[PDB]
Amino acid sequence: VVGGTEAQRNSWPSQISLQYRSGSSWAHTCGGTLIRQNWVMTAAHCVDRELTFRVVVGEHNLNQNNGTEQYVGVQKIVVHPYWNTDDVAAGYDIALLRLAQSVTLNSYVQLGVLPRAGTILANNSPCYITGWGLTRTNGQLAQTLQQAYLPTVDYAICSSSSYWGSTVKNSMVCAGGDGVRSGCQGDSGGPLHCLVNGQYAVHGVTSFVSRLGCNVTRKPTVFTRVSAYISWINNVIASN
Ligand SMILES: [Ca+2]
Repeated sequence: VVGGTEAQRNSWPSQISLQYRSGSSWAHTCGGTLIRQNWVMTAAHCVDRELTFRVVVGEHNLNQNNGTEQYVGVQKIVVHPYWNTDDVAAGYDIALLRLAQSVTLNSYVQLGVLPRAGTILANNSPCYITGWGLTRTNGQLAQTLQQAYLPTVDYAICSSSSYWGSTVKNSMVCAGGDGVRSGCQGDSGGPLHCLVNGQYAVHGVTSFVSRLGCNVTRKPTVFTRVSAYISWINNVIASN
């Protein structure tokens, strides 16, 4: 997250870190949202590589013992069947991970609340992106979980020519674009939390930014629109 502030430890308890085994250690690669005690919602593109993955819940600082973490292997990966790795702009950047064990809920570990199916946010709705991704374009991952206030940019504006044009689909949510604050590599798969009727819900799964850089004016961060996938999500969890 570029232009973020450090999140309080208990603000976003559905945020997870998706990590892959790298030698004798584990490397953060993406965010995710805990949606059942044994299912995480993330981005399809985060799990294209043939890696060994684990999820960490109750995580705050990737580089130090927080006293709150639970580490769990990934037992099954269900990518949206329409996803195509060579075409992020087509959409469908969403995947569910069934965890090998059910995690224990507490102040640091809670299920993310999802929007009702089809819900579209009005332009300029208040949302926060969270994650441990790069804190600058071509920078380094965050140690501590970061948040950045990224108001939505509606489909009409976002798909206009000076924004993302044809690249953005109505199955996506755009947010930010101010040239200062944005997601960045390593935030993919994580939540966009938006305040609606007094309650935060996870409206986006972080998907992409500009090839030109993370924080680029009129290139808001782009997210898979969670509310486009409620039936798909329910179908997967019920069949698995
Ligand atoms: Ca930690």
